[PDB]
Amino acid sequence: TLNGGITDMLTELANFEKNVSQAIHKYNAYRKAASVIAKYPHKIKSGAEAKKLPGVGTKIAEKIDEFLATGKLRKLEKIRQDDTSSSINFLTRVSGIGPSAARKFVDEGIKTLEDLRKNEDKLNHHQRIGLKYFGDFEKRIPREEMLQMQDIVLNEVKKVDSEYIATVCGSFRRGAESSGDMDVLLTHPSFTSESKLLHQVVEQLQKVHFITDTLSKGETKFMGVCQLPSKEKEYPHRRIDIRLIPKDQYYCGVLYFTGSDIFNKNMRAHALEKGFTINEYTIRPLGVTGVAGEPLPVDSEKDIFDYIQWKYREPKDRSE
DNA sequence: CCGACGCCGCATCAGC
DNA sequence: GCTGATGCGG
DNA sequence: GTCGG
Ligand code: NA
Repeated sequence: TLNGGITDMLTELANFEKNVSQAIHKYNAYRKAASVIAKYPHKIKSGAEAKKLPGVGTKIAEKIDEFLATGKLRKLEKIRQDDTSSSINFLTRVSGIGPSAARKFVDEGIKTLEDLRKNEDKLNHHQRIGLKYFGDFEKRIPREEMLQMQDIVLNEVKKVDSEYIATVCGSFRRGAESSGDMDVLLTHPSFTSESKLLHQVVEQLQKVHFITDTLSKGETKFMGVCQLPSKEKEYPHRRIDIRLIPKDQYYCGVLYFTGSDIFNKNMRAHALEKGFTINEYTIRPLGVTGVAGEPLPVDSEKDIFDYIQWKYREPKDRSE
């Protein structure tokens, strides 16, 4: 892209803030700067030019000046070569190893996947699965495979109980040509906010050998691993989440987990101006002093659009 | 100057 | 044994 | 690190 040197620099800085410095708000600051620069339709000539963008401040402008003048950043060159920092940063690519775990491992001399393989007893269940599928989890999922995955999920859900409703959300629902994982939202008329269901669906997908491993599982959220059946070479293992949501909150949930994140904030902003508060679960009216009323009945995504006097937006048009 | 920056389900640890 | 905190993912 | 009350 037009400013890929800069945006790669900022993303690498973001990762070290999150994984080594444990400074999550600086991680997000660098990511926001990388995003606003990525959308800038000109090749940046100076830090001052970039500082005019929201999310780029004095320090990032200085780094851009150093990068444009010299082609590198001294601080990033240094931490790249740092054995301890580079190893901590790397180990967080294992699902289940966060900044805390990565630091503890490197402190005791465990720095590579091979060290992890030699030290299984030090890994919890999630981390063992993350190590097992390290390469597969970093591959993207082509839309054609997402469609084949959706076929299986919708068929098996309906087989368990034809009154379930299931919706694959995420960027797939907005029409993306590839995905990072699969996000399934599930509800059933017997399950309301006022009124088992998840277990039966997980069990059925395990019985037909679609779900292969479980990272976590409770009464309303499943996180695990699945794999399309092989004809041929085998398909990569993929991350799949399944969320059970009360029926009266289902379409707020589908809206939220379809996104995009940008579209979500724009819709929430607009709802506020019309006197409503929308979150993942509900839409509620706000009184004249800002007191939220009871959740309003929502029986489709369009009900939410109708409340705030927006024309219905198709998922494919929810990029912003 | 200084606090916000999203929040929650699940696994697991720290502590009683 | 239970309760609450933390880590983690997203 | 950046923004803004
Ligand atoms: Na700044």
